Amino acid sequence: DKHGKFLVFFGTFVDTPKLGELRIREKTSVGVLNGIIRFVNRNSLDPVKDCLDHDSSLSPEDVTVVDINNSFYFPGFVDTHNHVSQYPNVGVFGNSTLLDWLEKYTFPIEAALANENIAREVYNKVISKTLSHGTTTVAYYNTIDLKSTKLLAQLSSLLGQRVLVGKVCMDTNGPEYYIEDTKTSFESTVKVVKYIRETICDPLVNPIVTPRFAPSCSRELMQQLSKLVKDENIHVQTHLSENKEEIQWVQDLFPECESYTDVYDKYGLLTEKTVLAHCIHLTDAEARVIKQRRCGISHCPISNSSLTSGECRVRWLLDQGIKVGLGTDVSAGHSCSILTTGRQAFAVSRHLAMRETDHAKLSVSECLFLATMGGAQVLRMDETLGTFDVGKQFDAQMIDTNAPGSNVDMFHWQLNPPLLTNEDIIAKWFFNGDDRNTTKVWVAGQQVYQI
Amino acid sequence: DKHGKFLVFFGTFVDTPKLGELRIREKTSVGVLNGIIRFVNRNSLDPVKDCLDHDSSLSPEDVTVVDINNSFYFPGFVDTHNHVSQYPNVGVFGNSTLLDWLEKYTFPIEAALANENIAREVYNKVISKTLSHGTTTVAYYNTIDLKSTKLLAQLSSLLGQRVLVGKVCMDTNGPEYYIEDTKTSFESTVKVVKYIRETICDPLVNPIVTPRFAPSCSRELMQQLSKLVKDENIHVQTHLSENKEEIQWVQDLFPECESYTDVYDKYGLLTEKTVLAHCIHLTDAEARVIKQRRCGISHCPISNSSLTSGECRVRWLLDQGIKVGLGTDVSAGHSCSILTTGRQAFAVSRHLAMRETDHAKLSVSECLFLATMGGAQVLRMDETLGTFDVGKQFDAQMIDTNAPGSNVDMFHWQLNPPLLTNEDIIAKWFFNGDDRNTTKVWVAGQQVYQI
Ligand SMILES: O=c1[nH]c(=O)c2nc[nH]c2[nH]1
Ligand SMILES: O=c1[nH]c(=O)c2nc[nH]c2[nH]1
Ligand SMILES: [Zn+2]
Ligand SMILES: [Zn+2]
Repeated sequence: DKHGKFLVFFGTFVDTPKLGELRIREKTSVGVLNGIIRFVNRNSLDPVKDCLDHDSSLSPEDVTVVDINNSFYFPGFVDTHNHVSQYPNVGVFGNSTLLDWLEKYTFPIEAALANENIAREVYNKVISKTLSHGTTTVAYYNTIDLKSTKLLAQLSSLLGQRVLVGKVCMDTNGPEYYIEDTKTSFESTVKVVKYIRETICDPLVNPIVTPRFAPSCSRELMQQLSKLVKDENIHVQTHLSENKEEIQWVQDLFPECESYTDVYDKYGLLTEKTVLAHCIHLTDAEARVIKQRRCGISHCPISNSSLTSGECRVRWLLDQGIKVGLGTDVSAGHSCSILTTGRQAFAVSRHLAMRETDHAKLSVSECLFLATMGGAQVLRMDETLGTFDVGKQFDAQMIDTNAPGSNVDMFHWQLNPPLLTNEDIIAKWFFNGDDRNTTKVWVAGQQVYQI
Repeated sequence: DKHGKFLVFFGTFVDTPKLGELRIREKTSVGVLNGIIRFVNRNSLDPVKDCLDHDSSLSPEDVTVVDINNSFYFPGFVDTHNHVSQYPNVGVFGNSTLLDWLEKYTFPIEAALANENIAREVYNKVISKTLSHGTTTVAYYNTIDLKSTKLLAQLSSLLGQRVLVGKVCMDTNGPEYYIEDTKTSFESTVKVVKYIRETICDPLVNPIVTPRFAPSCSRELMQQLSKLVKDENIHVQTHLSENKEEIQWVQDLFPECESYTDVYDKYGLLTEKTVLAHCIHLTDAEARVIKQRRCGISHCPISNSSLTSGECRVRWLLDQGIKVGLGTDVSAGHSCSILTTGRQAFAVSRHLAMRETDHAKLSVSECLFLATMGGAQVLRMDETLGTFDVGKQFDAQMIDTNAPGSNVDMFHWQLNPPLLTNEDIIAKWFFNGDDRNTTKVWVAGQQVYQI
C-alpha cells in the first residue's frame, strides 16, 4: 500500500500524448502520490530532491525512489471491450462467423457462468491475466447474471484493476435458457449500478450499461436504459455494425429506423460515454451520427478478422474526429493482450491500405496511442489516464525488453553497422513483445502485478 | 547423442497428414531409431514391448522410454523462407514497403554481416531462437558473402537444425557496397554448394541456390545458376510477385518476357525444387507455369501485411495443386515463429474471404498443415518430414499447454458447462501459444533444444 507515501519513479518513460507521436523521456523522474502524478522532470539528477523541491512539507524519509538500459515505463493499456465471461472460449470458434458463434459458443458459456464457482475462477483468471499483459483499465461485458456481475465488480475492486463492469441486457432473440424479460433486465441493471456505486464504492470500479446489441434489446428496454443512463450519467457499451448478417437482422428488426446506428440513436443510447464496439460497416451517415453524439469506438481487430466480420476503417473514423480505442473482444478475439490487439490493428490497417491508400495505414506510434490514450478517450478518462502527465493516474507498466524469455532481442552493436533508435526499440517490443516483457503493473499508483 | 539407442516416445501425437485433417493419437507409442520413426502404435500399453516386438534383436536395456495431460508431440515447424541475416531488423521497417525497405534496412544489415563476429552472433541467435519456437527445418537466405554463408552452414550443422543455406546472388541493381559481379556470384555459389555438400557433409544441412529476385540477377547469372541447378540437382529459392512496384520493375527490366514468373522460367530457375516466396500478385498464367514446373510457394503473411505487399491467395494456389508452406520471412516479417506465421496466415485468409467467399478461409488444421507438411512439400522433403509416420524423420516438438508462463489456459471443468474437444485444445495453442509452450525440440531423433 503506497497511500500516503511519496513515490518517485526514475528512468525512461514512453507514452503517446498525441496521435502519431511517441514521446520518449530518458533519465526522467515522475513523482506519484496517492495514485496521482505530481511532476515529470526530464534530466533529473536527484529524484528525491525533485520531490522535496515539489513539496516543502516532505523530508527525504517520506520519499520512496523506484529505479527503472533495456527498460522503460509505458502507460497501462486500455481494453475498451472484453467479454470476461467468454474467456474459456478463446481460440474456440472454428469456421463460424458472428451469429453462429453466438449460438454455438457464447450463450452456452455465458449461461454456464451463472455458477459462481466457475465465474469466480474465470474472473480471477482474466483480471490477473489482463494485468499481466499490462491492461490497467478494461471495460468488461459480463453476462445477464446479476450475482456474477457483482462478483466481477468485487474481485476487480479486490485485485486493483481499473474497470467498467457491465451486466449484459438481453430481453429479445436469445435462447430461453439465456434471456431476461424487460423488467428484470432493466431492474437488475439499476441494481448493479447501485451496488457498484454505493456498495463497492471504489474509484477504480465503475458501472456501465450494457445492451448487448440491438437484436437482443427491445425498444422498451433500450428507452428505459437510456433514461437510466441520462439520469445517472452512466457509461454505455454495445456492439455496432460488426457483421453483415447482423446488420441485415437489425434492419429487419427495426425497419422504422434508418440504420443500426439510428436504432441506438432513436432509443437514446448514443452518448458522450457510449463505447461502440467494432463499427466496421458504418455508412457515412452512421459515422456522422456517432461523431455528433460523441461516442467512442472500440476497435477489435482480432475478432473482426477471426470471425470474418470485416475491416474497421480506423483511419476513416479518426479522420472524422471520432475517438478510437482498442478492444481485445474476448473471446471472439483470442488474446487478452492489447499489445497483441495493437499489432493486429497495425496489420488490419495495411490490409485496408492495400486497396485504399497508404493513408489508411496506422503507424506503430498510432497503434500504441490507440492502445492507451485512445482507449482513455473512448472511456472519457483521458484527462486522468493514458499518459505520464501531471494530474493523471499512475496507470503504468514496466517493460523490460530483456526480461527472462524475451523475444525482444538486441545485439550490443546495435545500441559502422546500423544502430537502433529508441523508436526502433519500442517497435521491436510492439511487434515481438508479450506479457513476459511486462514485469510490473501499477494502477492508481499501486503495484497490482509482479512477474 | 541418441544414435544407436532405440527410443520410444509415449503420449499424445498430433500431426496433419492431409490438408484439413488434424490427426490426434492419444496413448500412442512412436519408436525412433537413429532419427527415423520405426513404428506408430495407437493404444500402446507397453512401449518397451512395442520395441521388442518390432525388432527381436533388441532387449529391454536397448530401449529408452520417453514419457510425454496437457501435452502432446507435434511435428517440427518448417520455415520455408527466412533471411537469418536480417534478424537484427525484426520490427524495424516503419512505413516502408518492399523496395524502400530493401534500400533503407536490408542491404545495410546484410552488408554489415560481412563482419564474422556479428554474423556468428546473429546466426547463433536465430538458429537457437527458431529452434525454441519449434522450427526444425528452415530455408535460410543469408547474404552475398561466401565466408559468412559457410559459417551459417557450419553452425547449423553444429546446433542440429535441419537447414537449406543459401548464399544470396546479386549482380545487378544493388548498391556498390553490396553487390557482386556475375562471375563472383556464380563461382561463390558453386563453392558454397561444394563446401556444404563435400566439407560440411551433414544430412541435415543442404545448399540452396539463391538468386535474390529477378531485378538483382542478370540473364547471364540466372542461366549459369540454372545450369548448376540442373547438373547438381540443387534446391532453388527466390522471391516472386511480392509487391506491385517490384512487379513493374521486373516488367521494365525483362520486357522480352511475359511476366515475372516467365523471367524465372525462361532463364531456367523454375524446378520441382524451386521455393518461390510470396507469390501474391500472380496472374492465372503465372500460377499455371508454377504448377507445370512443380515449384513450391513460401507464404509469408506477416511480411506481406507489414510491408503492405498484398494478400497471398493461398486457397487459390492450393486449389491449383501448387504446394504451399509457411515462411517467417525475417526480417520483413518480425517473428521467428511459424506458429505466429500460421496464425497470420489464418487471419490473412479471412481478409481475403471478406471479399471473396468463405472458400478462401484456412482452418486451424490447414494452417498447421501449412506449418509442417506444407513446408516439407515445398522443400520436397515430405516423404521424410512433416508427420509422425514410419520412415520419416523424428523432427518434433513437445507442446505443454501448461508450461510455465503459458497463455494457453484451460479450466478443469472444461476437460453441464461446455467442454473442450482435443481439437479445441490444439486451437487454443494455435492462437495463444508461443515458444513458452515448446519445451523440447528434436531434429533427426536428437534433442536439440530444451526450455
Ligand atoms: O464481438 C462480439 N462479441 C459478442 O459477445 C457479441 N454479442 C453480440 N454481438 C457481439 N460481438
Ligand atoms: O520479403 C523479402 N525479403 C527480402 O530480403 C527481399 N529481397 C528481394 N525481395 C525480397 N523480399
Ligand atoms: Zn464483443
Ligand atoms: Zn524474403
